[PDB]
Order: sequence, then structure tokens, then C-alpha cells
Amino acid sequence: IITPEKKELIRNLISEYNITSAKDLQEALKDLLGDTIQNMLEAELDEHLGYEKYESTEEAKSNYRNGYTSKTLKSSVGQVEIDIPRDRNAEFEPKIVPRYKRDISEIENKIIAMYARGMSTREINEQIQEIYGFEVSAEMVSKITDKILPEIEEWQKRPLGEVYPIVFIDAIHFSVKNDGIVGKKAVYIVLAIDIEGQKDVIGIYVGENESSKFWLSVLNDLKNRGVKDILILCADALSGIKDAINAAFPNTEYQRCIVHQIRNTLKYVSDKDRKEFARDLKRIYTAPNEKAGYDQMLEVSEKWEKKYPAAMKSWKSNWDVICPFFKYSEELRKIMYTTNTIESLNSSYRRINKSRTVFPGDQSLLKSIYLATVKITSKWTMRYKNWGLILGQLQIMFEGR
Amino acid sequence: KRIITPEKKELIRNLISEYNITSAKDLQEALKDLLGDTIQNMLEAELDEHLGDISEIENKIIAMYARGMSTREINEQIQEIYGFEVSAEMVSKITDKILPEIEEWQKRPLGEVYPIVFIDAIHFSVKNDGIVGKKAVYIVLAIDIEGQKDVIGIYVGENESSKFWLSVLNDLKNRGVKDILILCADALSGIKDAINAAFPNTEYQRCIVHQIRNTLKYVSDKDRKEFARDLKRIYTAPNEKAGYDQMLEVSEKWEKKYPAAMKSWKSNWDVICPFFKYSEELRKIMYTTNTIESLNSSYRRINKSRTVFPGDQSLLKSIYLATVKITSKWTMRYKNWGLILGQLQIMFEGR
DNA sequence: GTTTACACAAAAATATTTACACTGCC
DNA sequence: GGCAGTGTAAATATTTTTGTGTAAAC
Repeated sequence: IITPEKKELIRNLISEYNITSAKDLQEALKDLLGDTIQNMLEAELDEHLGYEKYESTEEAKSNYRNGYTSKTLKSSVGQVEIDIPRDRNAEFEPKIVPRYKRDISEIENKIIAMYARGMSTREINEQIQEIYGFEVSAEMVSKITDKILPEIEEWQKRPLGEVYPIVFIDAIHFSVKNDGIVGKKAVYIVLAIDIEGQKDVIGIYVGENESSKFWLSVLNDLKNRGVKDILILCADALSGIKDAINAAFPNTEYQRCIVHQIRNTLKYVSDKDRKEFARDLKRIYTAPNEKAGYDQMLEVSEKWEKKYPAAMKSWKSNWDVICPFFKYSEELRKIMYTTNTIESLNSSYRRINKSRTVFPGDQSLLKSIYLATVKITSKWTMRYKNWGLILGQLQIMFEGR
Repeated sequence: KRIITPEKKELIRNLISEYNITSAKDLQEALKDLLGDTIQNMLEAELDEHLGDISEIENKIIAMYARGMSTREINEQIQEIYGFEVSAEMVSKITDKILPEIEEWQKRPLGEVYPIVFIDAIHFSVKNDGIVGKKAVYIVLAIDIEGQKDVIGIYVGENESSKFWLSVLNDLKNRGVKDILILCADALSGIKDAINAAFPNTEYQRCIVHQIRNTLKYVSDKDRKEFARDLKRIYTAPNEKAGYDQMLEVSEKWEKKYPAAMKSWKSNWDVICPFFKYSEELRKIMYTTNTIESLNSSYRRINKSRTVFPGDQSLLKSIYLATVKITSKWTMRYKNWGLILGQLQIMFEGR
């Protein structure tokens, strides 16, 4: 839609600002933005004082005009300089450009959207300086990204649904500086499916733990946010977690997430060229009943006890926790042994934090974690397939709930 | 003072009225919408003005090319800032503007003598006339008589013949060089023959640091720290025979759980022998790698765009842009060069 | 008369360096 | 081995706005 008023404006701009080339056009862009802002500030001053420049009024006024003061603005097309009007008693606050504000490009969110991508503060600084003209340092990037800390708290207090059929807990470890020592801390992401079949990160908790009381606090946080019943909760082997699970969620059948079993048994110690033969490990969870699964587990153990460090022993010891997986239907089995639904998150967090070698504090780590989390969950619109068929049977398994 | 004409004031008023500007974002989006196609068509006409100085928008696009961004990334950024689309043809026509600058940079007059010179290779895939081939770009970095390091040359390498190295050396000598004091390049096919053919008067020995890099080509994560920790003993040795003893020791001690890399050490030991003839400071300036691995790794930090290059000139442009962006702030020279000067003048008096 | 502009400090707000306490990488 | 990075808190450095006295415009 090309309005003839716009064409008249274009011809008038080309004429009055002496545009003879494209470079003339960019310099005219700068000059025109500056002049427009100066005109609108002159209008706002006329509004505040109540009269135009040198206009006589019969009623004497306690405020006279007091010249101008300079300020360099930083806009999208480049750096401009303007002269701001000035009242005598210094009473009026500008409306277009507030006091002391020199960033105009509304670049705030963009900088954040870069930090959420995984961009270094120095990378962001170099990019902004190169492709915008004005300079924004790294500490200012940190100060800009500090602004979503209230948003982070509002997400930490987000009201949750009443019942979540399936919940997974995953840990991702990073190097963070606590009390002046850089140690490995694990962040726990709580991903849950609701009654309709939608995957959504329900919670994020920084570890900073050396106890089981932390797990009870996490479960009480989830229970306070609005949750009443969990049907299936799957977490990794962690300190005092089963007791906390049965303290606030007793009816929840806690089973050990099989993808965590395949990772902790295989990936931690495994020849890279023999690594792929997890296909024989598929035989354990494609079994019809728990007894056939245990028999296939023993067979796979005997065939792979030739080079296993300590995996099949963990299978044997934790078979008590892996047992309830078989009572669920075939589609719930599918929802369980799909490693992509957890591994996707883990790989995305790692690929976004690839450049962040060491974090200076807990809140800095939380910032990136929440940003990557929203950047990932924004794209999740496909709900789990074959649902309703899965729902119809799981609601039979758990009748009242 | 911005003395604004009354017609300009009425024009600003008309702009505010047409776009209903009340905030700064209103003004910026107004200018973006109003003048998008204007800027686009002006630039297209000025680029097509070459048979069918540079501006800020074109400098910004040059920087976008410098950071190795996709054509779609540049398109998105320009559409957001100025408000018009930029085609890949437009990007190519804009970036061809620095080609005369590159011509000037490849014909620069060089100094008479350069104490230390390094040549490094970086390999890429480029498509010429529809054939995708592996081309290695060789960067020639040299330190001058005062102690300042600066990239002397950039050369595309075809099949890595000795004729190519001889041609590179003849280019360097025509640009003004007469004698090199120390030349250290990567172990390459038939480079020493060209070196002693075009600069015979001083026996240059190569691979002061490219050899530790070549042993680290198969750098295995588990065996990195201890292997470079014990390999520091090989090049910090006081004497040549002590160096050979440490070489055999490290070879026998780390041939376990690792292929037979050390053979390259033995066969090329004839070339590594004279390295110890240099003193502690002259060795330090060499084996630190602080400037060569820095250059190639900084190039790689911008190498996010792993695309095949559409021509030699595109690769050459990107390499020149990265090189000049590094050398602009890195032209600062290093200390303690007086002892190194006294040592180079003791070893090679005439220079 | 009346207003407005212009300086040049002092004051107030903002943005940029070390500074760290380490990590990964040939 | 060294060395180039990281995010940001503390410590500065920079820029903007403000008191008012005075020169100039209306």
C-alpha cells in the first residue's frame, strides 16, 4: 500500500535535504531523525511552559526559556546528536526521550535474544558496535539481561496444573563459582506432560545441594504451585530422592527413567565403535512382560559381560525400580524409551551453553538456563501422538485420578 | 545550532501526521517504512552503474561479511534496520568494492630484511566454474627489524608444487625483500627446494611450532595435558643431544595407547637440529606459538560459516577482511626485543 | 521592558574498565 | 604448557543534566 502522501513526503525529503546519492540519503536519515525529535521536543516544551518561543502573554509566568543542552542519541541507523530545550526552574521531563536516556533503538530485547541464543557478551558487544554504529559494552549487556530476573521469579512461581501423568527429572552439570571456588553444579529441569499430552518444562532448580532436604523442598514447591497428583515420576539415581517422592507424592509410581539408565550404564564407559550396539539393549524394553524382560536382561548381560565395567550390576540392583515400566501399555512404553524427548533438551542446553565455560554466580547461570529454556519451549506446539488412546488406558489404570 | 527551514518544519509535521508518530519507535519505524524501497533502488542503481568511497549501509554489510554471516542473516538484519531486502547478488557486488584495496595490499613495498617469517596453511573447499576443489590458503606473517609482527602475504595454493613456492618467493622478493634471517614454515612438499633456490644464502630450518601442532593433529582429549606437559621438556632442552635424548624418551614413554607419530620427529630431526643453536630468548619468541595459533584460531572463531565458497575472490575477500580486522588492533609490538636484536646480530652479523 | 541563549562549574545519572577464578584448546 | 575466553561485581570514567550569572535577541 503506497499512499500518495508518502510519495509527496519522499519527494520533499529528497528536495529539502539535498539527497544526491544513497550516502546523502543515509546522512539525511540521521539528520531527519534528529530534526524530527528536536521539533517534537520543542512542541513538548511549548506544551509545558504553555506558550511558544518569545510569545507574549498577559499573565506573568514563573518559568522562562533557558537555551538548550546537548545530548548524543544512539539509534538504529546510527549515532545522532541533538539539542534539548531547557526551562528555568528545570521542572519539565521530556516525553519522547526521557531524562538521561540515550539508547533509543529499543535494542534491549534484541541483546537478550542474543544472550538466549548462546552469544557471548563480548560477541554481542562486537556485533552491536559493528552493525549498529554505537558501542555497547559487555557489562551493559549483563545489566540489560538482569532485567528479566523479575520475569524469572514470576516463572518460578508459575501456577501449575492439578495432575501431571508423566514427569521426568534431568540434571545438566556446569562449572559455577561458589564462595570463590569453581565447582561442578547440576541444574535440574523438571519436564512434565499434562492430561492432554503437551510437553512443557514445569520447573527449573539450581542444585546447590548437599542433602535430601533440597529434594523435599523441590517437591513441596511443585505441590504448592498447584499440583495434587503425579502418576509417573522418572528421575536419575540421586541422594534421598525416593523418600522425598513418597513423602509428598505417595501414590506416584516412581520408576527410574530408562533413558537415564541407558546413559549412566552405557555412555559413561563404552568403546565408541562398539557403543552403537544398544540395539541388543532394546530387547529388554520391547519384552511383553517383566519376566521376559528380566530374562532378556540376563541374556544381554551374559553376552556383554565381556567388557562391561559396572553396567549390568546397576541393571540388577535397580531392577526393583525398573520393574513398573512393563505394567504400562505399549504406547506408554513408547513414551518411555524415546530417548529423544530428554536427550533433545540436554543437547540443546549444552549447545547453547557451549561458549560459557565458567559462570561467576548462581543467578548468572539461572539467567542463561531460563533463557535457553524459553527459547526451546517456544517452538513446542506438536502434542504427543497416539494420545487419547494412551489416555483412555492410563485413566483405566488409575481410575479415580 | 540546527537552524531548520520552515519548509522542513512543515515536512516534519506532515511526517508526524501521516505516520501518527508519538514515540521514538514510531519515528524509527516510520523512516524505515517510508524510505526502504528508496534506499534499495538507489543502491541497486548505484551498483548497476558499473556498466550495467563507500556508504554506511555498505560498510555495515561489509562487516556482516566480515563476521561470516549467511546471506539470509544479512538480509534479515538490513530488513530490520533500514527496511529493505538484500540479495546475494547485491552482497557480492557490494563486497567487490574492497578488491582494489586488496590489490594495493598485495603489492605493498616490503622491508629489506625480516628476522623471523612464518607460513601457515588453512584448507578450505571452493567451487570454481562448477568444480569443487580443496584449496589451501597460506598466510605469510613476519616480524620486522624493530620487533613488530605483521601479515606479509596471503596466497592460494594449487597442488602445493615447488613452482608455487618459488612463485610466492619471487613475489616477496619483487615486493622488496632481500634476505630472511629465520624462516619457519609448515612441513610441505618441495618447499625447502624453492627456499634454497630463491634464498640460498642462509640455511633456514622449518617447523618451530607446526611440528607440535602436527603431533597434535590427532590430539586425544584424555592424553592432552600430560603429553604437552612432558613435551615441553623436548623444546626447553639446553643442548641438541639432550633434545634428541628427550625426544627418544617422550617417544618411548607415550607410544603407549597412541599411534606412531614420533616417527615424523625422527625423520625430520635433521631439520629440527639447528633450533637449539638459538638462545633462550630467541627460542622463546619461536616456541610460544602465541601469534600463529592465535591467528589461525581467531580465523576459525569467525569460521562459523562452513560453506563452500562460490569463487576464489570470495574466499580471498573473507580472509583479507579477517586478517585486517586482526592486524588493526594487534599492531602493538612486544617487549625484550633488544636482547633478541643483539642475538640475531651476533648469529647473523651482516643480516 | 521581557524573554531567550550561552557558559562553566557542580551534581547526578550512566557506561566502561580491571578482577577474578577459573575453564577448554592445540 | 601457555593463553585466549566467560559473566559480572567492584571501581572507576564518561556523559548528561542542573544551578545561576551574564550577554543577546525580541
